[PDB]
Amino acid sequence: AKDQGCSRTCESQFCTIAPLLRYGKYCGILYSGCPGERPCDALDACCMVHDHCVDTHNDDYLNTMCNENLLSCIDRVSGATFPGNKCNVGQTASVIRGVIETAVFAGKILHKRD
Ligand SMILES: CCCCCCCC(=O)O
Ligand SMILES: [Ca+2]
Repeated sequence: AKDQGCSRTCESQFCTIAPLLRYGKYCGILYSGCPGERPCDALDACCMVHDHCVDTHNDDYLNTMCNENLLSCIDRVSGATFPGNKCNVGQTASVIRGVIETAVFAGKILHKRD
């Protein structure tokens, strides 16, 4: 279904462990918000856009637009975070940023071949 297997809660788990990170309703691998769910802060909103971008490009998590847009978004994150956020915004963003940089390169390499 569409409204099953998704988050409606602002999480802040494994803040610095990339494969297990869950932040807001959207930030994390194979972790996303239910349709219509407002993101929890600016960083969560960046992830919301990214998750849908991948979804609408044949689940291509190496789509370079999706990933480059995420980096742009991450770099411009500001304002209040959600109450009860056990993570550090800047720290978590840097962890996401590191992984996405690698995704951008991986995407570029595989598309320079085709
Ligand atoms: C730190 C792992 C990277 C998480 C995937 C990118 C953010 C998202 O849109 O969920
Ligand atoms: Ca996600």
